[PDB]
Amino acid sequence: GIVLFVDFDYFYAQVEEVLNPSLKGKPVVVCVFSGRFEDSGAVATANYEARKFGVKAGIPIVEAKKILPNAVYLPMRKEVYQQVSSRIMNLLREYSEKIEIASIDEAYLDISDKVRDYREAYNLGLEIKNKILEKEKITVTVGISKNKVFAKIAADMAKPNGIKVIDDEEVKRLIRELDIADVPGIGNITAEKLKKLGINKLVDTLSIEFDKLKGMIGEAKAKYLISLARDEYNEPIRTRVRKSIGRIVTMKRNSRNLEEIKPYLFRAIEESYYKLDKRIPKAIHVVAVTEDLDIVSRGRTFPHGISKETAYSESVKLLQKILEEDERKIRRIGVRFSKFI
DNA sequence: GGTTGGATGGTAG
DNA sequence: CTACCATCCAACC
Ligand SMILES: [Ca+2]
Ligand SMILES: [Ca+2]
Repeated sequence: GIVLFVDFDYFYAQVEEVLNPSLKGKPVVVCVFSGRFEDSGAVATANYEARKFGVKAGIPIVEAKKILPNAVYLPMRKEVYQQVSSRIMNLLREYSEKIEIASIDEAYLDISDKVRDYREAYNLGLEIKNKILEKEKITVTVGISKNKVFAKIAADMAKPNGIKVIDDEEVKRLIRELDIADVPGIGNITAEKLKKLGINKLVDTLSIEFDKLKGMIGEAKAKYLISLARDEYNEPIRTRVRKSIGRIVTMKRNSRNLEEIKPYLFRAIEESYYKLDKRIPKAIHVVAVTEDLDIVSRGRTFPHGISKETAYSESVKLLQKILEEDERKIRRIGVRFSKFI
């Protein structure tokens, strides 16, 4: 009946500002340095000082630095970030046990058991915001509404250190006036594909045939946006189990030579097993990105869990199969584990 | 309809 | 960039 969603503001860039106060009120850019050349890699997150001028997540470093020399570029630290994140989800757990952790910086709380209306929800939302800022020193945004999507949207509306309630009549005006672009779970690839055809707002999805929408953007997205445009979305705050853990690393030059790829592949296995942590996958996949960024996978499922040395030995054979089947040089190599027990 | 195989495609931090 | 998931096109119990 009532959902409370929490989103950590510019999370990666914020931990850095808290750990290292020499940085605040300044542009701060968290990067992934691929490993190849100088500036090799992409922006992973950026504070709002860096974002006003187009330095945002996804873009390359050599484009961020030409759009802003100036700023503070920082190697990513997912361990450090994950530490803080685990602690914050633990606080949130005490306000309600029904919690959907959707990612390192997002969570959904169903509070239809703890409050009576939205007014009691807003009070609780400020309270959670205040405890987090006191214990961790992190500003967060809270969205409140009737289903998950509208709680997230409300947070998207309030973003930098904000709180927002989207009640019932506001939900209805949003269906007619909200762009498809601003819908959680709908990226710029889908938005602009629909944009071409005049599908601009959420209500427009109810003006088009289902197979026409399906044949354009696929199954889930078609039913998803249709539910929402009618107001028939209210799926439960379900727990999230990771389906797969894998690592990919970039070589310093393209190679079709078995013995030269091996060191990188083995370095992926080590870090991947690190991440599994007491989990035991029944299945494994090797991923190679070739010369012209083309993706090739071979994997294998087992009637038992895979030991660390079995992976070494099996991953070598899956890399062989790729090399006999594809005559192109490989540029990045990695492994994926799934079908846990 | 279920498992398992492999392919680009998409969303997000 | 990296991480993780989805979509689809396939064989076959
Ligand atoms: Ca987020
Ligand atoms: Ca299928």
